[PDB]
Parts: sequence; structure tokens; C-alpha cells
Amino acid sequence: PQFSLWKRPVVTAYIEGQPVEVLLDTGADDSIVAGIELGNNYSPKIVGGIGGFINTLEYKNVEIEVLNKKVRATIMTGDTPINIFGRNILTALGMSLNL
Amino acid sequence: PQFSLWKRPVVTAYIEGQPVEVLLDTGADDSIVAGIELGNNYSPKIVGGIGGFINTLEYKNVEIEVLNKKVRATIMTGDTPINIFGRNILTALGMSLNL
Ligand SMILES: CC[C@@H](c1cccc(NC(=O)CNC(=O)OC(C)(C)C)c1)c1c(O)c2ccccc2oc1=O
Repeated sequence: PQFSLWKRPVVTAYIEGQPVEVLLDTGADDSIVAGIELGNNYSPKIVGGIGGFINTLEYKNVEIEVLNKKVRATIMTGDTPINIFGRNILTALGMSLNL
Repeated sequence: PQFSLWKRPVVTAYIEGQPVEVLLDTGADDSIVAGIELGNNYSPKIVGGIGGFINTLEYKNVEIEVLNKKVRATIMTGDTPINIFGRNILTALGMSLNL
């Protein structure tokens, strides 16, 4: 889906089968989502946002399906205000930003 | 201009002739930058990001020159670790996400 940015780039994706609404964020290097139970193969990590740092759990090689393409990427679960799909997933989707 | 997202999309923006380095962010609605003087017709606002809330001064209708185009958009200034150009500027530039 070509994304005219007139409407916030929000989409529904499946993170290991569970559907979640995520924001396509070209400013974030990482992806972070609240509320899904991905498991016990984690590693506490810290992600620094624009307002401060939050503790998160890093999950490697997770199956993600968004915009009809399946990818495997690192997702971090934490107490985040909005769910964000960062550049690590956008690049795996082959997503670019055009002018 | 196309921007693969392999690297953070950081460009140099001239806001009222003052050069700043801004991160092109699709996820953000507003644009925030620090270290620039925009005058005295502002409105104090609060923006919520990952990690916390940010105090800002909002300036409407400012001349911005970035990616070879000139626009008039609202810019917020605040003590942010990273200058972000959000959707309000990206729509004005005519940018779109792709694939
Ligand atoms: C602009 C930052 C960015 C973000 C999101 C998710 C993870 C990370 N973290 C990274 O992947 C990059 N981290 C990084 O550059 O670290 C700092 C200390 C220099 C900021 C950053 C970011 C937003 O798009 C954003 C968009 C809408 C609302 C609040 C937001 O609130 C943010 O914070």
C-alpha cells in the first residue's frame, strides 16, 4: 500500500499470529510493541525515545506479517505509548520514502 | 528523492535560514527541533513521545527549506535530543511511503 501520509501510517499486522495495530515509523531504528506475550527467549534491553528511556524485552527472529509480506525480525515489548514498527522491519519489507 | 531506510533518513533543513539536521519521521504528527530562534509568537504545548512528555513552544507558518523545496509549516522547538520533522512537513513536501 502506497502511503500518502495524509492519514497517519497505522496498519494491522500479525506478530506471531496475534494481530496488533502498529505505526510505520521511519524515525525509529527499532520496533517496540506493548501487550503481546511472545515468550521466554528474551533479553532485557533499553530503548531511548524522544522523551526518555524505557526498559523492554528484546525478541529475536519473530515472525511478522504486515502489508502481505512475511518477515522475521527483532521486536521489543515494553510499556510504550504507541506500537511502533521501526526501520529494522521497514527495510525487511522493502519500504522506501519517496519525494 | 527516494530514501531506502537502510540508514536513518537525516537531512539538513534550513528553518528561517538556520541550518539544522532533522530526522524524517513518518510516525510523528508534529515536528520538533532544538537550538533555533523562531521569535515571540508562540504557544506552549506538550508533546508525548516514547519515554516521556516534552515541553515546547509552537510556531505556526515558518519558512522551511529542506530536500530542495520550501514549505510553510508549524515547528515546535524544545530541548529534544533529536530534531524530528514529522508528518505535517512530510505531507507538505509531498512524500509518500512505498511498497
Ligand atoms: C524519534 C524517536 C522515535 C522512536 C520510536 C521508537 C523507538 C525509538 N528508538 C530508536 O529506535 C532510535 N533511538 C534513538 O535515536 O535514540 C535517541 C535517544 C537519540 C532518541 C525511537 C519516536 C517517534 O518516532 C515517535 C513518533 C510518534 C510519537 C512519539 C514518538 O516518540 C519517539 O521517541
